[PDB]
Amino acid sequence: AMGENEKLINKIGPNIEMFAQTINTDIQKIEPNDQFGINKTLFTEKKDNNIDFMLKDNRLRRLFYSSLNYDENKIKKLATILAQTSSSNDYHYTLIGLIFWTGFKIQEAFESAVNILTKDEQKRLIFNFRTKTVKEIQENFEKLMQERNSWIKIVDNIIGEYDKNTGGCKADGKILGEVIRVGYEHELDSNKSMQILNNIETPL
Repeated sequence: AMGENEKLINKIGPNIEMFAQTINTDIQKIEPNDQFGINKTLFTEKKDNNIDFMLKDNRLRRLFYSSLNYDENKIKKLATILAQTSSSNDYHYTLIGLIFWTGFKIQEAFESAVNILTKDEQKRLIFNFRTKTVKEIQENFEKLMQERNSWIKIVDNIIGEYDKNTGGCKADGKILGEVIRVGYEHELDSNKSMQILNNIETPL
């Protein structure tokens, strides 16, 4: 029981320590005055609740940045792409909001798992839990990591469509909104990360 539990925890222990260090670093970073383009001069206030949350809350912005490994070039590029979108019915504002929400909620759920799985809690799992339960928690943490990386890949791919001028989207923000919607809206779903986190939290 104890021997098997230790092996499972060792699959994720080193990674959790590294993530905890990198999350701390990110929290300490000073945000540029222009917020990487995520500001009210490029995104109209009072159009979408999630856009508004991003405009109002530096903590949510920091979560969003960390969801993309604080890759400043990638963040800026996505922000400038999203700022070009348009639509006849303001649907694009909902989609922009969905993108922001998806990033900060996945990162938030991920950070909650890292924060819960302290070295003390890892020790508690090895000593006190059935191996079936430890394996489930360990595999769930890895699933949460994958959700995070699939999100990063969605963003890479959206940027990819813009770079490729898919459907002529470089020259037309309405087409851009539709390309992003058709290509990626179905894939944007932070609820899965929330479910995985719940499955980690419950046994604990």
